[PDB]
Amino acid sequence: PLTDLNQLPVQVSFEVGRQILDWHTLTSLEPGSLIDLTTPVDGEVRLLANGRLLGHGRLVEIQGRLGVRIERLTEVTISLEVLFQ
Amino acid sequence: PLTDLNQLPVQVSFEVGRQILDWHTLTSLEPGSLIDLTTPVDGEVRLLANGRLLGHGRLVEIQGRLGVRIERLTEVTISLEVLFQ
Repeated sequence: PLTDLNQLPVQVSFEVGRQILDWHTLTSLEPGSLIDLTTPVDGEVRLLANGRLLGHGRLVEIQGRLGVRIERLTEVTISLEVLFQ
Repeated sequence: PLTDLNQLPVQVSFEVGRQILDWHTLTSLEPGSLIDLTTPVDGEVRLLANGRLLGHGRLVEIQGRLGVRIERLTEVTISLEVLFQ
């Protein structure tokens, strides 16, 4: 139990791409296959929390480490499961 | 009028970086905020098929464009829907 619920861990994804693939395409994927996202290398990023949209950001590079700069945020209702002592 | 199930669409998404921010961190987010994704500039990409983990890959930059090179595929049950005629 957390004395402070603000410490609660939220699952957050950074989505760099989305594509509709048909079963045949999926099925012919293998280690080594290259998927072209077709979008810029300093690309848009959707921030998701539990699969739901939180805002948008832009990939940036910092000393060989990848990061994201937040550009906009949106309001959204996050579900949390909390353990009572 | 889909009569070949091998052509059924699947929504694939590509995700990079950590999957956990606490609430202090999410509530402090604003435009301009920077987030370290806890991965190198290449780094882990997760492939999701309709939101379920389908495999893992690496971000690559092919000719100024973002791509994903597949490294591994995981077994998973995908839910599809067809209109019978």
